[PDB]
Amino acid sequence: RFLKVKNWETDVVLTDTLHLKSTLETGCTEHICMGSIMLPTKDQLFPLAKEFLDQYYSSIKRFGSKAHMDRLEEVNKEIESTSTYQLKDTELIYGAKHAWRNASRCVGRIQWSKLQVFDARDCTTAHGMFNYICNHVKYATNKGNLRSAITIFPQRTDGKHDFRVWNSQLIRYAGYKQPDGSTLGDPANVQFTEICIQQGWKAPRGRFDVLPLLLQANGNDPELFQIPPELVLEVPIRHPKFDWFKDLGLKWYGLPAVSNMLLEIGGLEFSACPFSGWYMGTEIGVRDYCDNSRYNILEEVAKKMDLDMRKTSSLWKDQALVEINIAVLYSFQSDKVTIVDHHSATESFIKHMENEYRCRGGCPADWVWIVPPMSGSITPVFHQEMLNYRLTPSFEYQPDPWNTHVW
Amino acid sequence: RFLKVKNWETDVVLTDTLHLKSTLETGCTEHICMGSIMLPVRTKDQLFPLAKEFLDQYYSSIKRFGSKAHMDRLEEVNKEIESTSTYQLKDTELIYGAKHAWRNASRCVGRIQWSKLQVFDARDCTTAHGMFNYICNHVKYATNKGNLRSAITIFPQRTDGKHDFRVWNSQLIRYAGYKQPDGSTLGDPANVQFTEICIQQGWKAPRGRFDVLPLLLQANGNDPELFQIPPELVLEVPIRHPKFDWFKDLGLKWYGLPAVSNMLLEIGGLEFSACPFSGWYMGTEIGVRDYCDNSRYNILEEVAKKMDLDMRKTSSLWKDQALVEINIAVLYSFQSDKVTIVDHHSATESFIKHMENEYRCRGGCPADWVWIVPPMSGSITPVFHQEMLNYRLTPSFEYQPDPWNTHVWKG
Ligand code: HEM
Ligand code: HEM
Ligand SMILES: Cc1cc(N)nc(CCc2cc(F)cc(CCCN(C)C)c2F)c1
Ligand SMILES: Cc1cc(N)nc(CCc2cc(F)cc(CCCN(C)C)c2F)c1
Ligand SMILES: C[C@H](O)[C@H](O)[C@H]1CNc2nc(N)[nH]c(=O)c2N1
Ligand SMILES: C[C@H](O)[C@H](O)[C@H]1CNc2nc(N)[nH]c(=O)c2N1
Ligand SMILES: [Zn+2]
Repeated sequence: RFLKVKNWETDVVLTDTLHLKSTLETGCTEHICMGSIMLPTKDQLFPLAKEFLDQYYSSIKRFGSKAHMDRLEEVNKEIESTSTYQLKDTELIYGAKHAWRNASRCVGRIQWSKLQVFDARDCTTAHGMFNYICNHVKYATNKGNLRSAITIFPQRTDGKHDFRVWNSQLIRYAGYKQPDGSTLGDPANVQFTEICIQQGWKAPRGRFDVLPLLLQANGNDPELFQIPPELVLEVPIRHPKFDWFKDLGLKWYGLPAVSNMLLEIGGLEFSACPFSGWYMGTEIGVRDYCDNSRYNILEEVAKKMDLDMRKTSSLWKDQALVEINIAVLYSFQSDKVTIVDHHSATESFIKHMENEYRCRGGCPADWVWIVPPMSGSITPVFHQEMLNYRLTPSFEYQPDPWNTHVW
Repeated sequence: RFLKVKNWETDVVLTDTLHLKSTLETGCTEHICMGSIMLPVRTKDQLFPLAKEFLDQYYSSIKRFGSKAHMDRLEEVNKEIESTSTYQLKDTELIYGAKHAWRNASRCVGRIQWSKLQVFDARDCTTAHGMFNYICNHVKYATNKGNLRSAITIFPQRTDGKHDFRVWNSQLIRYAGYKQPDGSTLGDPANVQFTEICIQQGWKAPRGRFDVLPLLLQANGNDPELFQIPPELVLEVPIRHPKFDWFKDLGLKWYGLPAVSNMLLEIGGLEFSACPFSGWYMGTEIGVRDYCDNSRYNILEEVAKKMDLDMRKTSSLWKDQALVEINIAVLYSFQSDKVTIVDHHSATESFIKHMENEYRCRGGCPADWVWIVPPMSGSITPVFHQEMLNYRLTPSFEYQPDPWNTHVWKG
């Protein structure tokens, strides 16, 4: 019940007791582990508020204080009358930073306490939403010296008045299918690129066309807005050694900014809460460029390197994969845009685990997602046992709006 | 109840009913996932239900469920248990059991081969010397001059856990590891503890970097005894690189036959505590883990040096670069010497095909994603994108504690 996790590269053992404050469910049982499955009212709301407020006031060392019981009473009262309640700004910031702290799949959480929270709960319209998101983007980008941020739009009420950003990220390239066969641009975004045109977008039909924002306020029809190009920092991808690399015409955007998740604090649901930080190198080079259901450029890069592509045992895919990722990091670093390589980030996370066990009693972690998609075992997280459990406040997935909107 | 797994690269979706025939626990609960944790004397009482479950399965596979042969075998096993407190497996049942234990190994990516296992019944064995002979014939047969064949040799089952057969080596063939007084390690750092045991048991250690360890064999619960595998039976491959002539000068070699010998085979409630098994290598087992783990030979540095790489900042990905060439070299050497080996792209693709076939003909295929995904280039292999259900079927291979921690010494 006071569990241990071993690191097998160093024999360091940590005792996890934070897990006993777990709440939500894992999807697993004693008969079946689902650790690799991608996606498993007034009476319920007050215990949720209490749990949150109790830990908020513990963190500020006012557990069982006048201000504690008074806030408990105050929120209790507001729930009894309004059937919801509003977070004090301080609680909003704590709840947001801790939803990140608890993101068991995020390798970048050593930064968790430095999150910039932008309270957009006064927002009423998609134009307003657009204004906030432009401000988010410019602040986060910071001329390439990226800064973590989240912008929190009004909380759900009756599910009919939801605020949603329909894009999965604030900044993504469009996906166009071809009359002759495959796909131009980003295949992952092909359907969304439809719903943009199919909602009135005029596509440049290029390969790296920044998608427009599709913002939904108070449950209304969503609206298209183009992010000012001067706010969208991009890096052209070149190699420090192969001058033919530039001719592939590759570039990526500097700001990863997840916009389609749901943030839960003390029972309240924030359906629009775009958050952002900075890329780990492999997200772009391994996944964005080389996944088969993505830009899948491996075949062409290896040809340009004149590698024996006839048998898998030459490991030509592996060789190319390493070059592509050397180039991504090389390009971001050259243009002074923040980026972290997977060796540095996983090492940082080990340090961060150390600290969370030491000052919090544990750190929920999803090995299937922490371990980078290349060179796994030469990173320290590979040999690190992790315990996965759902703490709250949290980010959670939510249905794609086009399936849901009472249109 | 039915359960669905999806492949996020191809949208193929599969329906698992086989998890319904699941027994032993996972370690997980609805509130904790232990999916990445490495490690998650039996009476007449619980034994016959375990036997009956196994015999039921066995007779279903041969399409004789409820037959007179089936019913008489149950009755015979039942009476043998109450009479003798255990029972013996027929040859046919032992073969089925071992094949299905492999088939059920949810961490094994090589399971497409599961039905082709060569089973060696060593249940008539009684002494360590007899164990040595059986193991020598396993190594000769499985090796096959480089054209490797999968095999398992099954020694007598446990009785009161005071008379266990155990192979004390973790693998039949493994290199020695020596801790030096200066703190560095000569040879394989994984094998230092076992090497000391051998040295203390009387092994004359050549104290080289690639010394094949002696077999340390325990029969019927007696003290273990040392034996040297004849060197002409140990097939080895010198590691060279197809473009880098300096690679041969690193002096590296590896043995050809991976043969796991410290696990426990469970069949119908019987426990076979010595059951060495062997197949052939995936290239990354040697090139990524054996050479490049920090707690192993750790040749990344010296390969990086000789390649002349920017070793100053990790964001040059010099480690990744060196790792790929080392794995190119392992595959190249083994193919050049016509020793069976599989690269990780080939093996993951085969597993996916195996896995789908298992869903269609069996209703599922338990799989441990954490272990199935290769330790390099994970996402460019198809298992990365494969959702997988993990659960425990029997027959099974289980871990067991190292015998030197439990054995009671005679003298
Ligand atoms: C600052 C540097 C950051 C780095 C390097 C980083 C890195 C990563 C990586 C590699 C993943 C795996 C997802 C994938 O591969 O598609 C991930 C997931 C995630 N990140 Fe972080 N991230 C950072 C910042 C943030 C911030 C600021 C937040 C929120 C405040 C956040 C929340 C999450 C969540 C919730 C997930 C997992 C969502 C899920 O369950 O799918 N991250 N991150
Ligand atoms: C024939 C080709 C085979 C290949 C390519 C192969 C490959 C692998 C690999 C790469 C692992 C991961 C273990 C690690 O990386 O440390 C593994 C695990 C395993 N393999 Fe296979 N294997 C093969 C044959 C066999 C055979 C013949 C058996 C038994 C009859 C077997 C039983 C197992 C078991 C029980 C595990 C579980 C390991 C554990 O839980 O620690 N394998 N295999
Ligand atoms: C803030 C941030 C930092 C970073 N460095 N990187 C990312 C992108 C990784 C990511 C984070 C996340 F929270 C959700 C998704 C959606 C994918 C879910 N799966 C179904 C594919 C993501 F891609 C986000
Ligand atoms: C039959 C076989 C084929 C293959 N191609 N490769 C191997 C070696 C991989 C392996 C398989 C196994 F069943 C147990 C261990 C010991 C590791 C135990 N850990 C807990 C430290 C292994 F290394 C075995
Ligand atoms: C902590 C973690 O479970 C441990 O390092 C595991 C991870 N996955 C693995 N996968 C394989 N194939 N082999 C291993 O030794 C391991 N080790
Ligand atoms: C099937 C499996 O769950 C799926 O491929 C997961 C595996 N691990 C991952 N890890 C990261 N970081 N990102 C991902 O999208 C995934 N996908
Ligand atoms: Zn689990």
